[PDB]
Amino acid sequence: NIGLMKAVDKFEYRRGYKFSTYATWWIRQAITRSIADQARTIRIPVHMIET
DNA sequence: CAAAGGCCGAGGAATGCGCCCTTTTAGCCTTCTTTTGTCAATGGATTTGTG
Repeated sequence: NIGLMKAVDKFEYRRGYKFSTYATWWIRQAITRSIADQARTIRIPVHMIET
């Protein structure tokens, strides 16, 4: 929901794409950073988790 | 006039999961100035030598 608020703040309909097609990016990024930041007890940085 | 079936939705495992790029932040790594511990001199005030 936080990520979706962020995407809603950035949506421009001048292009004509669906809102889903844009906001899905910010939503999935928000959720992924959330899991990578606050899911392990010992916090691994995000790039190391990608590795 | 009902039945089969095509459709949609409400609910779950999981073989499920970002990338490329800019920008700050930590920390290690060298270089230098200063406080500190050390070696040698160099007299100088008790300790002993003397009769």
